[PDB]
Amino acid sequence: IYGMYLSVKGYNDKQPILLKKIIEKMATFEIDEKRFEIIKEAYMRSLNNFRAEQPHQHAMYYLRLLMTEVAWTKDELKEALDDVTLPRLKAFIPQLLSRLHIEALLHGNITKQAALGIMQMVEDTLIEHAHTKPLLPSQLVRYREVQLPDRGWFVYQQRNEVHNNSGIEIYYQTDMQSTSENMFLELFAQIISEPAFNTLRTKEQLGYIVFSGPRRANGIQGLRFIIQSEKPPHYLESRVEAFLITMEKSIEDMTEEAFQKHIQALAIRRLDKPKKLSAESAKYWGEIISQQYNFDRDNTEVAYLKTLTKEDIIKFYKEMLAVDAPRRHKVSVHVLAREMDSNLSQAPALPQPEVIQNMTEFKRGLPLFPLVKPHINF
Amino acid sequence: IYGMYLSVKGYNDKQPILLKKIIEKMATFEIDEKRFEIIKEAYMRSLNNFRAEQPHQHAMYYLRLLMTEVAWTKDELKEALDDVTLPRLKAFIPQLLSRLHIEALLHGNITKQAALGIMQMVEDTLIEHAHTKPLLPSQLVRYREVQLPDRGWFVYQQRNEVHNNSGIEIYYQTDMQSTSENMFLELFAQIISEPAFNTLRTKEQLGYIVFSGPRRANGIQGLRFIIQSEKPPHYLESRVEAFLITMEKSIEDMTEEAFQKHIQALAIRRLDKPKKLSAESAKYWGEIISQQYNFDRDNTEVAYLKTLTKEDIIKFYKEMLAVDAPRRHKVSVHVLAREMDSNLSQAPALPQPEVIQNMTEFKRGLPLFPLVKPHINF
Repeated sequence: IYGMYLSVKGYNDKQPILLKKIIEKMATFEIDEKRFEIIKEAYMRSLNNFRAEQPHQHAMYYLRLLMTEVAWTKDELKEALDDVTLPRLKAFIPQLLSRLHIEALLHGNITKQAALGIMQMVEDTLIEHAHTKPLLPSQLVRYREVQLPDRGWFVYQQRNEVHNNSGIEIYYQTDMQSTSENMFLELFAQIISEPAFNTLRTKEQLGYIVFSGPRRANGIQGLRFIIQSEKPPHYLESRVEAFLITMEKSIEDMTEEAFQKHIQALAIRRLDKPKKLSAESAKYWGEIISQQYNFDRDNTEVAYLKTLTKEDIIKFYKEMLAVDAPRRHKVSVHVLAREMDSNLSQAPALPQPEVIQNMTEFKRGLPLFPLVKPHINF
Repeated sequence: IYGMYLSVKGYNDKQPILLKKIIEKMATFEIDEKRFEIIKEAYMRSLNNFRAEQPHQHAMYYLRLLMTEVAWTKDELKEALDDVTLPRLKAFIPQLLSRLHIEALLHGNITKQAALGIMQMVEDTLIEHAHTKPLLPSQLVRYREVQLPDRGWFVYQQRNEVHNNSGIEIYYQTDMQSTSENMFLELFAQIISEPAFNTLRTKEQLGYIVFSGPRRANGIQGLRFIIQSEKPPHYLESRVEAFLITMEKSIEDMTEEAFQKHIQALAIRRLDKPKKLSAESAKYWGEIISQQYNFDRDNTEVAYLKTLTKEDIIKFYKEMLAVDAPRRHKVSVHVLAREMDSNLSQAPALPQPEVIQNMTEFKRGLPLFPLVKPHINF
């Protein structure tokens, strides 16, 4: 959503050979229109075939559409796909390559001047065959995340026409990403990690797909639940809220050694060293595209993690996640089954949900979060 | 900054004649390149000649650049002006006219079907000569205002190379525009209206240009001071803050009939009916481009205004404007004179100001305000 992504992996022997045959082929493309309308026709069916995807996928798709400043829907794309002709496309490629900004990560069996030579070689090819010039720092803007209001609840509802199962995602937006907030969320997700699966699937049997954990997008985070079921999403709503009260009571009542047992677990899971080369490259690149550049993130935040106590988490819950928390930011996506209308702990009474009817007007009413400050000043 | 603005005024007799000779000339332009490089060369000097504008104008120019989500500077424009060639320009005009959204206000000696005929005539000309199609509702986005943090102070400083005087604007960002907040600000500005001129110019003689009043941009508002002087802006800073403590003490000590005398004044000033036709058209268009569509704004907010009392304003001051207010959002622009470095009431001790070094990184760190909800649902 910011341009193009190029990744080359493997033996470093003949990488400079393949890299050029990619770049100068990229800068000098000569479109075979026979192929063009075949690929396009495939793209047409590709966008149309999203109707047959899983209900729990439709939920994740809509939430990302809601919380992003700018995002085009599948319908809007295939609507504008008929407007895509060959001359308009080949008037676009040099226009795209006219002004670029390249941020690269070269990792492995290469020296410093080897890497500098690889990059300088890429530019000289684009500068020659595309006459590429640099972008302004002003034009390097990245999209932000929609900031939810305190004590609020929004519900976006659609219907999967193909699958006879329902889907739901419940995003509890917490705060901007920081060492304090991250380990607050990650530890809480660590503690509710097994009980979420045990309570919602093993015991209540809502559905085969039951997921719990942190959500991270555009520098902002929060706690999310994902369930695919045959029960209506509004019932899945209640059982999760009933489970969240079950969790908080399980925290106040667990031993300090039980709580510390969870801290060490999370620490071990996040200090686990990469085994493959690409495995290590992924983490660095993850700190680069997110533009936080926290390369020593794991050491810093695990050290902070071990300083947390029970009431540090409890206080975090009552403020950010509780059913009557002052800073509760909740948004839900309800994907209905193909044919749907409209022993247990008791779910709390929920506030009346604001129903999102139009996504564009939804975004306009709410503030946009800040962008996370880079760890290194340039 | 959102496209083009077309206004036709005068006798309604031969307006449809001129309007078409504008539109179809607009849709069918045939650039004389002789003229093109003359106009361009004039544009070159136009952008360069901003260096010789008044210091108080440079202040207003920078603040608008700071608080807007997207805004290109004079330097960035004339930098990209050399990249503007004739073929690139005539590849831009149909690209621009390819997809448009037209929102119009037709006011005066015309009937309903006369107005519908005027608009339908404009479209059929663009649809024919430019093949214009409609824009998506998703693409109708308008820029927001940078949201300042509580108890904060930012200072952007530059230097006017030509004028031997300094300039300063002090924006006290208050809140999003609403009936409550607007009349809070407008009444306070009404009360400090004369004393600002009397204290800062008549008595202290800081400069000939001394302005006070509300600032409105992108749906957000606040109180602003503008002073051109030969004193350094940091001294102008102190004298305004010293004046603001002088004002609050003047409010608590003024009679209820003195306060009510101010309410009626503001009411009379804002109930004043337009005398000219274009004068009335301006207000409607002002509610249209701002997309609040509050056509009955004056009656609603004056009625609310008369319900306000002294402590309604005092409480507003201590919360939003006071030197130690919890929700003080302050940003200052300091334009230095050509040659500058780095009996009175006593100015309060000011917090240490965060100096904006780069505007792009300034905006990224702060949230973006919501967009004001339209008074009418479509």
